[PDB]
Amino acid sequence: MAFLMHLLVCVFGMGSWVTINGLWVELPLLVMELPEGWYLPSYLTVVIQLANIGPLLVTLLHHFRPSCLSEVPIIFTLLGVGTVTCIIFAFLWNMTSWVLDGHHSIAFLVLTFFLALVDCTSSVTFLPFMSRLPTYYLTTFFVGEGLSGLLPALVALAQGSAHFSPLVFFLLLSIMMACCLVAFFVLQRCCPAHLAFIYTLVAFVNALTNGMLPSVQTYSCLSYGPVAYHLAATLSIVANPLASLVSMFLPNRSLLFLGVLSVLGTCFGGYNMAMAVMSPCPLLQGHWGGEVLIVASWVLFSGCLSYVKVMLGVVLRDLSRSALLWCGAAVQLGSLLGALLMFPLVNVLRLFSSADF
Ligand SMILES: Cc1cc2nc3c(=O)[nH]c(=O)nc-3n(C[C@H](O)[C@H](O)[C@H](O)CO)c2cc1C
Repeated sequence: MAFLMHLLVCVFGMGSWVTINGLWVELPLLVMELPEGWYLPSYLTVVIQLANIGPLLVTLLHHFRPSCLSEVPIIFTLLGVGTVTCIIFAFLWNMTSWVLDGHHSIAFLVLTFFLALVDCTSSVTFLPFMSRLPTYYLTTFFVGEGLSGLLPALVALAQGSAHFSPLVFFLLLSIMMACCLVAFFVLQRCCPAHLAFIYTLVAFVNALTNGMLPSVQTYSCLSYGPVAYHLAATLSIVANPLASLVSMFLPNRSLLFLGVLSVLGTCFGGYNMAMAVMSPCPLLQGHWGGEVLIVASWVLFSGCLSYVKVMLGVVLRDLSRSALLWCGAAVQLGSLLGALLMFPLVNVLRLFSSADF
């Protein structure tokens, strides 16, 4: 039974980022009933990226006293905390407290901090678990990783703003996390600059697609109405798996081609930001072609950058494994820098404008 190992490894690597993805795909309904509104992603990004205090601490504790380190209790802790945090988030998302002379969503923020801590720690505690398993089972891990975002997107596309309250969606999230919990129980029972270029490009691309452009998605997309934001978020989440699949069938390791596709994706990202900086009325506002243009632009941006990410990953993996470690390091540093750079632009100076429907 080598292939049952592959199915388990897929469904186990799937849950590595499924809670944050479910949250961000349900977000087109969580806004508009909370006090924050269009500012919420701007915090939700900096919070998720400050939650990188997790992997730093796990590495510190691995370096200080590796003897006490035990991996399976760590991962069971992570998965159980994920499940309970989802069951709680089902009930405590819309609760609002009166603090600091104003309404604020403290429960939402701290529970997002906990979910982001769990998923950020999974990133660094899930790879050295596959080092002891067979090497022939290492790839279907990546299939599960890629498809981490497909099923919440499909539940949302059946939901469709509603059809059923976010409570049932979050309970489904809890059930999926419970299934990942069950599955994990069985696994243990010339010039030097040529490399620096790839690290810098991964940092840049992840800063663009994790911290910067997600931080202003409301101003960019929601101006065309609710359905524009609905489809844009859901299909931008579906478009990363299929980008990975097309990468797996038709791969290219040449640096120039991946760089040029990066430039094309960055031009699409500039078009994504240019409409945000022009709310409440961007070009072709309240027009048929406008919504399809913005949805297609988000889909193409996300796809052409996810493909580049996966192919840089294949290059790095065929070089060595310290490559993958530093890949994770650069991904996290770039995401952090992007969120920190876009925070004082959006929030203090208030360059971006809101709208009424
Ligand atoms: C707001 C947000 C931030 C994310 N940040 C990261 C991240 O820092 N690192 C990561 O690997 N995936 C991140 N992801 C998820 C990533 O786009 C997708 O789940 C990939 O499947 C990750 O392997 C993030 C997703 C969202 C919605």
